Amino acid sequence: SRITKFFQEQPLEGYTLFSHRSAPNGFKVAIVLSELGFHYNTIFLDFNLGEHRAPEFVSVNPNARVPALIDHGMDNLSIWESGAILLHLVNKYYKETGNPLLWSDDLADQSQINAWLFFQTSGHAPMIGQALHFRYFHSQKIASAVERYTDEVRRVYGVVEMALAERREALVMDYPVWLVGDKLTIADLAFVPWNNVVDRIGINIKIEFPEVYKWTKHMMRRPAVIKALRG
Amino acid sequence: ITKFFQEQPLEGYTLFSHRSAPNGFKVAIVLSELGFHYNTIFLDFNLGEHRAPEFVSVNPNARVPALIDHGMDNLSIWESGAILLHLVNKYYKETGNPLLWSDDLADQSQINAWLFFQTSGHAPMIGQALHFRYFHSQKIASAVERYTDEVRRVYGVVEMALAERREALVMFDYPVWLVGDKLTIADLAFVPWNNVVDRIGINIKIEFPEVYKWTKHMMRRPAVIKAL
Ligand SMILES: N[C@@H](CCC(=O)N[C@@H](CSCc1ccc([N+](=O)[O-])cc1)C(=O)NCC(=O)O)C(=O)O
Ligand SMILES: N[C@@H](CCC(=O)N[C@@H](CSCc1ccc([N+](=O)[O-])cc1)C(=O)NCC(=O)O)C(=O)O
Repeated sequence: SRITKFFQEQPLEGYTLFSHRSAPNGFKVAIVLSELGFHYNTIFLDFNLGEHRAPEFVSVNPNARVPALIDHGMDNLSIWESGAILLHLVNKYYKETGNPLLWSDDLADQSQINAWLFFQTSGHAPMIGQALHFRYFHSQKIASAVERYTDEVRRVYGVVEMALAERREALVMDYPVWLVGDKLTIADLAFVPWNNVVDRIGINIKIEFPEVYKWTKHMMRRPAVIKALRG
Repeated sequence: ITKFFQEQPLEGYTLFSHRSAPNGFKVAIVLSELGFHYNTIFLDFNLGEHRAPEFVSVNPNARVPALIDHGMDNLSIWESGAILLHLVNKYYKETGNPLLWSDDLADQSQINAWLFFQTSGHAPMIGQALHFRYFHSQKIASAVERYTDEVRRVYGVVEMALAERREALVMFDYPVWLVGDKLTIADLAFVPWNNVVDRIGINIKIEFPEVYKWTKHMMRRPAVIKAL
């Protein structure tokens, strides 16, 4: 019913973010939302109560997962999939102000930003999730599965590390380094919520990925980021 | 390979893929539908070409597909999702026609939603399902069930979306699409993977009728046939 009444009286403006206090993809969206100055409220869904199975929610997000965002100012447009939401945001912020904050107005740069973005949503997140699953939630213990995904997650972090190290190397010919166009974009941010959980599968970023550590730290010091991870 | 790079083309595209990568063919399909002239370089994992230095420069993730937009000073683009967004975007900027795309930000977010859904929730699960059924060191039914079920849940979502679309259309043999009653990279991104799920015991024809029709319409497209 909680979800019901809300869809009975939705704000004519602003944004509503459906998330979960455990969903990194949710906090990922909160961060961007916060960095762009977008005012919004969060509705943490109780999966225990099966609220994510509520008809009103499946309408918003047919995949019945989080995050899902509602752009009220746009006739209550519903955007699901964190990657889709990030793009909708940087695009909307750009057409409105003329400044491609956390984005780019150059086609080539966007292709670069998207690459890291899809890589994060397609190869980073799913893997951390499969690792966590066998390590902690499977119906039985399967060391080989845990090792498969743990390795993979290490492999993907190696690509990011190597990339960051490469960017640093280039500028030499603890200064902050970024994935695309020497500027903070949604590319860098997408990884932040996750970097904070991989410890749970035995990965020690600070130690095994020095570049990723500095990187995450620079981002962890931004007001908007802190605000999001607290809300 | 090494040669190719020092003797790279001035215009067009070069698609690095693999005979078994649905991801790669997804790009070829879009490349074709958009009329972009391109050549494909199939990497044999045997010789470990995808591990080679020059390729990693194109794709740090050392995976296929990767794409070189020669007209843009050999711009390197990796991750099938990003490559698709790059193509529709470039096509639109050049002709002022959102083919397989859209000029409405609302429609774009929906297309992007289905696109991310396909690349982050469809392909990864199919791939895991394949691994545990055919290539894992040990045979484990629980792992296989985990992924086959999830893939079946994903299709259900799509099947439902399409069914709701057919529902509306009827107010009756016509094609139905995910977004804007028009074919887009959102519909196309599932095509190659659709033709692969049978390898994990899923019969689309019987289990997902609307997905069967939908797939059929795309499979009958000439641009699609060629690419494949
Ligand atoms: N591709 C979608 C994936 C969304 C997704 O995986 N959502 C998960 C939460 S993030 C996965 C996750 C949850 C918790 C942790 N953790 O460390 O505690 C890590 C990852 C969910 O809704 N789960 C509810 C359910 O199905 O029951 C996107 O990026 O938006
Ligand atoms: N998120 C990336 C994922 C790319 C990816 O997974 N690439 C795979 C090939 S498609 C994976 C695949 C192969 C075969 C089937 N099949 O059904 O036969 C399905 C999927 C690769 O390069 N693999 C190198 C390797 O083998 O190490 C993207 O969307 O582009």
